[PDB]
Amino acid sequence: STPAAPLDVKCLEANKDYIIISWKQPAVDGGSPILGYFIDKCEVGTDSWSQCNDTPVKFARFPVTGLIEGRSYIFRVRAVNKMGIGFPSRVSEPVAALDPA
Repeated sequence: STPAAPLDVKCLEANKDYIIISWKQPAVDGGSPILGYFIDKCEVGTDSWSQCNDTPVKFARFPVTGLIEGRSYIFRVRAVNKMGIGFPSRVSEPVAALDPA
């Protein structure tokens, strides 16, 4: 079948121009090897989800761009294989687009 949801979506680094996020791979691939992942972002006061990357990324890190300085976002990740796209991960903690210090 399709894969399981990825786990533990965390923020590695936050900046006003980009936010780097990571995740762990789902506990079940459903019989087919995983082909990649799709990352989605959402502004905290809104319910608008948008896909961040055009093609699936193979590994556990991704830099998100297209942000507005000062706004906060939450993120989710979806795994995919030849059978299809699985359920998304649990949403991450909110992260603000601001330079450190």
